[PDB]
Amino acid sequence: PVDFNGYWKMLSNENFEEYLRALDVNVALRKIANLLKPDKEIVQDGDHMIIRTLSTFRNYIMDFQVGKEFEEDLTGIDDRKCMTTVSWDGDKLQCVQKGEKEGRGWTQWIEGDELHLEMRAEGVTCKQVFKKVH
Repeated sequence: PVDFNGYWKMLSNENFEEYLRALDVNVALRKIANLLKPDKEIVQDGDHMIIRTLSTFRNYIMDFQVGKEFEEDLTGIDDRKCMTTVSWDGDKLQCVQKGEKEGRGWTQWIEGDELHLEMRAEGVTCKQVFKKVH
């Protein structure tokens, strides 16, 4: 298999400031948030997946369940609740952030050694290419 379990370093980061502006978060958040770049790390035992991100600035840790509906509560980032479903179309991953907005949701996929993810929010598609450093 492809076993998502990996170490993904951040190479790029596009339209990330407008993405925070689009989600209407605070100015102090965007001041600190830009100069930073979090290193992602994926862990998956089987039908349980834990998405670990490690920054000394507010740990962004998420847990998930594949094929089973997910719910989420945020109080530090654009404090919204959405209904999210993580599934496997084929050999990729997708998430439908079912809530407000016209364009909410992320798209995942693997291009061998690099991720080609896309993140939208109110119509602003930002992208972040990572480099699997396994």
